Amino acid sequence: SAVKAARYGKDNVRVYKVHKDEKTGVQTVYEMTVCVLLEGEIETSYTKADNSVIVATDSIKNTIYITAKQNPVTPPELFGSILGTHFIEKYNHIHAAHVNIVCHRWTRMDIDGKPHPHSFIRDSEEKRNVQVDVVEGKGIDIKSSLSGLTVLKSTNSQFWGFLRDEYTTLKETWDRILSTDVDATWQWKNFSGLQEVRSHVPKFDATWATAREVTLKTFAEDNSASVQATMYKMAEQILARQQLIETVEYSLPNKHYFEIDLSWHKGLQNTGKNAEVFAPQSDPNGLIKCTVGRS
Amino acid sequence: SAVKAARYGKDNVRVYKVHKDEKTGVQTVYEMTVCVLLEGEIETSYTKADNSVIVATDSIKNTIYITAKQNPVTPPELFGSILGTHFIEKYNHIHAAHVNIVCHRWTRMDIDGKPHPHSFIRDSEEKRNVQVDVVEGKGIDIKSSLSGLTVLKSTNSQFWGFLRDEYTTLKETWDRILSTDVDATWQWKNFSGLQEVRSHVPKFDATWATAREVTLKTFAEDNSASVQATMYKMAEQILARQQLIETVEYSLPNKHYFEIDLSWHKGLQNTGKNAEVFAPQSDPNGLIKCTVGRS
Amino acid sequence: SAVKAARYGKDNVRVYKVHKDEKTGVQTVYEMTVCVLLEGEIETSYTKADNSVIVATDSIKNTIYITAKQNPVTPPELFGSILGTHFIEKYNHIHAAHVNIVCHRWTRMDIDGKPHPHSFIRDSEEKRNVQVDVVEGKGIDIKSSLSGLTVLKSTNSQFWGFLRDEYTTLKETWDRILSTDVDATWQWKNFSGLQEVRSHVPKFDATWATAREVTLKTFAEDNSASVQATMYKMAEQILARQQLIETVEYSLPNKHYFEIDLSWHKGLQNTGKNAEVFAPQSDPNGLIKCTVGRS
Amino acid sequence: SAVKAARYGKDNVRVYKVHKDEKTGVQTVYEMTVCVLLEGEIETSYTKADNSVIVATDSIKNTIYITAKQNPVTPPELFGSILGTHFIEKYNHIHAAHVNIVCHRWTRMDIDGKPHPHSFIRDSEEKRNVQVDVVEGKGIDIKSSLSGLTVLKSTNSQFWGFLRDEYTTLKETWDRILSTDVDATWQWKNFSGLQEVRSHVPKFDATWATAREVTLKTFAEDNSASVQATMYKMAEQILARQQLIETVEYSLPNKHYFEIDLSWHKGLQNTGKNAEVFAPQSDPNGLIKCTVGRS
Ligand SMILES: O=c1[nH]c(=O)c2nn[nH]c2[nH]1
Ligand SMILES: O=c1[nH]c(=O)c2nn[nH]c2[nH]1
Ligand SMILES: O=c1[nH]c(=O)c2nn[nH]c2[nH]1
Ligand SMILES: O=c1[nH]c(=O)c2nn[nH]c2[nH]1
Ligand code: NA
Ligand code: NA
Ligand code: NA
Ligand code: NA
Repeated sequence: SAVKAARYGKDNVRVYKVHKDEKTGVQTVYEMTVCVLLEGEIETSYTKADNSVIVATDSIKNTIYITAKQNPVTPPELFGSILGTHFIEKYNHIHAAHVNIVCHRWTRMDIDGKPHPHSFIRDSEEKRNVQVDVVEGKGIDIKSSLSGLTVLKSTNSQFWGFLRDEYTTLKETWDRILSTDVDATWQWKNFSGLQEVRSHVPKFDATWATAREVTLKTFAEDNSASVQATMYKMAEQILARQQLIETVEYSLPNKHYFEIDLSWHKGLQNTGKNAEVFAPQSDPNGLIKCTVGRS
Repeated sequence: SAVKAARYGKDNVRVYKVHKDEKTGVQTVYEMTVCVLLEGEIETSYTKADNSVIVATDSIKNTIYITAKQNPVTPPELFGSILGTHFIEKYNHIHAAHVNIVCHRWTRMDIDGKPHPHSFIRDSEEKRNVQVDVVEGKGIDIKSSLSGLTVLKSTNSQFWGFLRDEYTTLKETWDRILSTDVDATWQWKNFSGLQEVRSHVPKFDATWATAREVTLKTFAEDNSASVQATMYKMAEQILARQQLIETVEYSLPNKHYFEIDLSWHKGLQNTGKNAEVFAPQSDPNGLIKCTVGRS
Repeated sequence: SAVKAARYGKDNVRVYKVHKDEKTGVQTVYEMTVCVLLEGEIETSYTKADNSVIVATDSIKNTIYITAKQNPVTPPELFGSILGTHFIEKYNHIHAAHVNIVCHRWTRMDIDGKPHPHSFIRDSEEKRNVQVDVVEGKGIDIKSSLSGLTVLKSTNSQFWGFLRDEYTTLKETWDRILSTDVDATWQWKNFSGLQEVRSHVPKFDATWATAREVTLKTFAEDNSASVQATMYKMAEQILARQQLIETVEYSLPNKHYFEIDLSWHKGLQNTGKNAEVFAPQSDPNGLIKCTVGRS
Repeated sequence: SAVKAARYGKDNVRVYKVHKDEKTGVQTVYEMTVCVLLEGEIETSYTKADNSVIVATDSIKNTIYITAKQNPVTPPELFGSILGTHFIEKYNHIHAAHVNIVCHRWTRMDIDGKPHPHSFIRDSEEKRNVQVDVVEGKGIDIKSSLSGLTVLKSTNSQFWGFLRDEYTTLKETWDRILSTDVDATWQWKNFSGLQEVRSHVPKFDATWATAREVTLKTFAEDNSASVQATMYKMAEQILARQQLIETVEYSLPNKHYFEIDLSWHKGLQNTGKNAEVFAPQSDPNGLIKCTVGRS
């Protein structure tokens, strides 16, 4: 037998950092969960019980805290690139670092219509994520994403003209509820190293904001022919607005809300144009994915 | 042996309702999860296999949908009271109904600075809940609550002057992070029946909004001596602003963020006044509760 | 305003303990999650910011570890009683301690048909729990429970003869699937203090085992007329077998498995006697509860 | 812009099937959660709102139930292959089907030392899974796995001789607790189609059982030098026992249990050889992975 692939590291490292503006008194908080996995010439730890090649996962944890202490933690694309680069430069036998970061929302509170200097609210479980792969000699590959954005529209969604055969019971519809949890990922062109990532720093926050805005606007405004058609329109616009993105991927559950026929009860009318009360379905769910790239 | 207490019903009934303004075209959605448990002269279903006394839990489910079709679902205090009253009036042998409702947030989207007619976002997992107990001959008892409101302040929290003995290792502090998930419940004076609940309908939304606002403002502005002291100030203000509330209960986890001593690494200073990077602790957590009533 | 009720303490304290038999080399592990909440003359911490009355929740955490170090942790009824008694005896102004313990399964592995000295498996998420309330001058009240025991029988369950009215659509049935997650609690007669709890130590494990066995046997063997009727038979037997129990409470979800009519597809027969494939329903669910005591 | 990749289908389809032996009266239940995603010439549904190419996800759901009605559902490797093959044969424009199945445990109850004909228990959340990719013209690729197997050993684990530098604080140890949740996947050689999968049917259950047994025995018996070294021994043995497996992958969290120094309290000794009470850590956790193949 032989080791074909191996990676190891520390997962679920929770980190909080505060920045204190000494002039204005304003404080800003960041909280993240970080995973770092390393690859390299480490096969002998598996095959010969040779621990000399192992950077202990506990040391990886320490490194994450030290790196957060000494560097900015935002945008997460930059922090992940610094962290990944550290490992491949520091350790001769480590040749790739894989860094995943999940950013948790801490939104500044408005009290009496003014922004509070040091109090925050978690407004929603929506996350901003990054995956950074730093590979010695092959640069830095960054995938950025948003996830956990849950939306619903109560009309202006249709689904008709699909294939009908002996397996089909679904009725065509010209008016339905559409609800989904949005997972959207944009993949950056490969960067040659940390200098290049630093040169593009302002684009990271701006592109996240654009991706979010395009998603929300398109969802709200599209008279949707299907999840497939609407998601394609989103990806198209993101690619048009940021030339440094190579691909955009969307993965969307279709969370069903079923009509409830109440006509058995005193002829109560609750279907089609008369539908007011629906039963949200926890499962099953449609799952629709697409990756869109440049011509 | 004897049946000392018994209740039964349907849990986790998900309900969505849409309202369509025909004039303006604006649509408004409500989504809830409902539980209804009944009590009454039902002992023989347990002791003698006498199903004749059982209103099937499936029928309870149907009733919830029918009641939602025929009545407003907001404020949830009113809907729960209508639903509970139904069971005790319809069935001679049922003498109490216990209705729990969890309201899920669907917040209207703003697209280009204007409110969208039919698109919504789940902004946070914060819930608005009610527990309504309708007891034949004893009226309607309503407890209203908010839960899942997660906040953090990065300074202006202290904790010193606590009991120190041979079990104590905790250092006194004059500056710490305070973070919690807020669960707050206000209990209404008993209502004589549905007419009285209807007469107070405008107070329900207003008091929820007041409870939320008082919680957020007090948390943000109090130079907190302890969780205990800050939560008491919240409850005091709510009771002052709504005379129809008898008690306010808060249950608050104290979610710890620990300093990380990095001095072992090149004398790096990250504690006390120099603390910038902290480790959020998933467990254990403080749990602090208080019920405040009138003198 | 006045403090009507208050309690505070530490939740989610995870504890592991190992016992090493020096003779045989056999090791036995216990893992628990513990919550301790205290009550007493602590109102001024809420109303006057007087921290002098507060035993810090961090000290409560330390106490749990120290108590585990110096005492047996099994049966959990004994450990909880020792822990609760500690607080009311040590601190003059603390008059009640509320201890909840959840015991996690670590079952000794059998390797090649022999019990391994030091390797364990988590066989199921079933828990054994205790709630111990130690109240100064009123003794020790103990509720013991099992929870998270999930069972299914594929036949020998019926449900017919229930009330039918204009809200009813459910068909009567003489053969259905019955599946539930069992939560069963037995409440001990009040104990005068720790000496009395110690005198009954062997009864705690034995009664847990009896409760489990009675639950499983009755579920498997009863030709069930309803969840109500079957659960009553369980509680009756437990009370008969242990005179020191005052009440038994069961809380049982009815997890529905629905027939799927496939007759629309080539006349495929999959209902009634021909039912083979079913759709488990995640929600809603029946919820049936009963508390049974002595005549 | 262009569609670079696309797949869509139905996730979280819960299925139960019962088999009734008419002779013996014995019933056997299977419960699974199924996901089917399709690929093919479906780009126009995204780019041109052309729904004519879409097999509705609701029809995919129907197909899963119909296929379960007409075929055995065990071993899951066979069921997944039948289900995937169906889609590529039935629909000319669909060229790949991706089927994921999670099998849930329903273990026959023993009542009074005999196997019950129709009552079952969920003994643990351990799952048996399959991923089947059926690609037109390229055969059937099957990955089988077990997951959610949680184990702990209280001694006979060591970790010393790892790299030490200015980032290292971890002490070497010759005796520690080792606990993990096992995720193990074995990948079968490519099969040419359903006939070939059918010819190997007996190997699927046998290899699952072997993988499980090897995992448990090796974990219990290895005087472990590291997670890396122990997991390699497991994978080596599985590959040796089943020639039709090409690779074995393990992904193992290292769930830490920390010593608690209690010496601050009356010189209490609870570290090194005197360690009895430990604090399980919910996070962070080590994560160690390896893929082992043939020389
Ligand atoms: O078994 C281990 N492997 C590792 O890589 C490691 N790192 N810290 N502790 C560890 N234990
Ligand atoms: O066992 C049951 N008890 C009930 O109360 C009920 N209601 N619907 N189905 C049911 N099954
Ligand atoms: O606000 C606090 N209240 C408490 O009771 C406590 N105990 N430890 N830390 C604490 N912080
Ligand atoms: O938008 C949709 N896309 C689909 O592929 C589908 N299938 N059923 N319903 C559907 N809705
Ligand atoms: Na390197
Ligand atoms: Na009545
Ligand atoms: Na006392
Ligand atoms: Na095909």
